[PDB]
Amino acid sequence: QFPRQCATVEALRSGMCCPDLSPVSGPGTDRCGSSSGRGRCEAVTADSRPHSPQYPHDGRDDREVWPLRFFNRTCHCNGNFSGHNCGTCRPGWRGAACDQRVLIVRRNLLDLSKEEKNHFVRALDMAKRTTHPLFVIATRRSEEILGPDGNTPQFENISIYNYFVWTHYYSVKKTFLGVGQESFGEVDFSHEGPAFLTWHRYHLLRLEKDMQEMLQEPSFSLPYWNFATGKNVCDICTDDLMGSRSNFDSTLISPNSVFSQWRVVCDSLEDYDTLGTLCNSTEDGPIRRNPAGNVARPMVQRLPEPQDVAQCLEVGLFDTPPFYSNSTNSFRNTVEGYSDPTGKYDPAVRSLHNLAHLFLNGTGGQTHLSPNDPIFVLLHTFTDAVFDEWLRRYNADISTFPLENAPIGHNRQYNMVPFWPPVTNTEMFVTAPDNLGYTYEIQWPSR
Ligand SMILES: *[C@@H]1O[C@H](CO[C@@H]2O[C@@H](C)[C@@H](O)[C@@H](O)[C@@H]2O)[C@@H](O[C@@H]2O[C@H](CO)[C@@H](O[C@@H]3O[C@H](CO[C@H]4O[C@H](CO)[C@@H](O)[C@H](O)[C@@H]4O)[C@@H](O)[C@H](O[C@H]4O[C@H](CO)[C@@H](O)[C@H](O)[C@@H]4O)[C@@H]3O)[C@H](O)[C@H]2NC(C)=O)[C@H](O)[C@H]1NC(C)=O
Ligand SMILES: *[C@@H]1O[C@H](CO)[C@@H](O[C@@H]2O[C@H](CO)[C@@H](O)[C@H](O)[C@H]2NC(C)=O)[C@H](O)[C@H]1NC(C)=O
Ligand SMILES: *[C@@H]1O[C@H](CO)[C@@H](O[C@@H]2O[C@H](CO)[C@@H](O)[C@H](O)[C@H]2NC(C)=O)[C@H](O)[C@H]1NC(C)=O
Ligand SMILES: *[C@@H]1O[C@H](CO)[C@@H](O)[C@H](O)[C@H]1NC(C)=O
Ligand SMILES: N[C@@H](Cc1ccc(O)cc1O)C(=O)O
Ligand SMILES: [Zn+2]
Ligand SMILES: [Zn+2]
Ligand SMILES: [Zn+2]
Ligand SMILES: [Zn+2]
Repeated sequence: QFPRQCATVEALRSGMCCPDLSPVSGPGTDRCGSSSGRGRCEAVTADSRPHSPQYPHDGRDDREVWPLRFFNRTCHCNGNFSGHNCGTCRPGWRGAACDQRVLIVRRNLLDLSKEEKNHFVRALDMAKRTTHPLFVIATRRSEEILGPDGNTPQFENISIYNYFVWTHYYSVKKTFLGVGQESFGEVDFSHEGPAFLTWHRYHLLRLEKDMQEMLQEPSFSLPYWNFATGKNVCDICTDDLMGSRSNFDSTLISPNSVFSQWRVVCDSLEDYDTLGTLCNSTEDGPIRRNPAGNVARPMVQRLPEPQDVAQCLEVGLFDTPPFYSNSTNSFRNTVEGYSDPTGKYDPAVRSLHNLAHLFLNGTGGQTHLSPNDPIFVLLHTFTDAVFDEWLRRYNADISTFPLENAPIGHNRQYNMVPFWPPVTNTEMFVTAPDNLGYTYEIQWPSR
């Protein structure tokens, strides 16, 4: 989750993650591109405000007041610069001066030409096989991060797409208990609470940027899946897109799709929750997908209706107390899918984003594994298009987004876990076209 440069004994010892940009005069002489004016090494801001109660709750979780368990100094960039060392630009800008506005367009995957479709799944496949040039992922919790001999950082290289999967797993994993310790309350830094929409927003942005980097195609954009069709099939589960059903195993992907070759990460909950370890970069086993195949829950075998999208955009409050999966008249809880499309919570309703996950009846539905099915990307670009439309209709009314007593990870000014450099929910609560340099090509149901 940290730059390779910072995953060292010395940098953890200093508490400082401020890598050089262009260290012409030797190591440490252009931290954060300070010698060119691009940024400065400064103290991290981290939300201190209180969260909703948990019984029991030790507070030993390395995700509290993120990222303070590891670093308390990052790069703060000036102007429209950013990046872990301020070597790149804020979203929406390009150039060595970061002064050319760029605007990329995210579109319906089904609206793409045959050429762009092939470019997408090949780009996706590439990002699955290519080492992240920048981030490395911890395989051990903080108290063991430096190894048995105390001089060996427990960090692994990981692929671009697997990093996208890893960050999501880390945000939802259970707090370790240990030996003799009671069952700690279950927590979720990226779902069941207001930060769900902004966490996943940044999640996508980080993948888009990493893939534009990988391809050296600055305008590359992630497309989206309109799952609000009422359909009983998955209309992008074809061999020229996300993969059709295997004729040999009806829960596998057709061997004629590259995605049948993908192998998953983070599928060892039993190992982690007992050995005390974290998901690592070693893959094991294929994607399972079985659209409309959940015969035990008939509600989970059709997709959301088109009016479900239009109706949830009528919920005027962004979120409501207790800012959880049981909130009512909360647009966040509606689009996430624990309340019905009108606003009304019911513990039996599964709608919209949650409905779309369960529909797949496979790897795409398990909360710790779901990004391993690449349909995740396009399910979430769609979800984010709904978020972006809400932000527009209601001028980004951030007021009902709680500053405190939200579930842990979800306070308005929390640094979304485990993204780097630190980045608060507030920074994602903006219309995308003007403030984040992307927009959606989408028409909304007009009822
Ligand atoms: C920002 O981070 C700085 C770096 O700290 C690391 O990174 C952060 C993010 C965390 O991961 C942190 O745990 C990492 O260590 C941080 O500076 C560091 O602050 C710590 C905590 O105070 C310092 O450790 C303490 O040092 C004192 C005094 O130094 C003694 O040096 C020798 C060595 O033994 C002694 O013989 C002398 O008596 C010196 O006086 C120790 O008294 C103290 O030990 C006691 O406390 C610890 C827990 O803190 C217990 O385990 C012990 O048993 C003792 O009860 C600490 O070890 C550390 O030196 C310091 N490092 C540097 C490089 O400055 C900084 O404070 C953070 N800034 C902010 C604003 O929060
Ligand atoms: C996919 O759906 C199937 C069938 O709808 C699920 O397996 C059933 O789960 C129920 C409830 O837990 C069990 O009592 C049944 O024994 C299971 N049926 C069969 C035929 O095995 C399955 O868990 C779903 N998988 C995912 C990943 O969503
Ligand atoms: C939503 O779920 C929360 C969290 O479980 C519920 O809060 C509980 O409330 C009861 C009585 O009000 C307390 O005894 C529990 O200790 C609470 N749990 C926690 C974790 O704090 C709440 O009841 C639900 N809210 C609604 C509106 O139904
Ligand atoms: C990680 O990758 C970089 C380049 O991508 C390489 O220089 C380095 O040796 C790799 N690190 C490890 C720990 O294998
Ligand atoms: N766990 C949610 C749905 C869900 C949400 C997020 C996810 O990654 C996977 C999921 O399956 C439910 O059953 O209502
Ligand atoms: Zn706490
Ligand atoms: Zn600054
Ligand atoms: Zn998620
Ligand atoms: Zn999701």
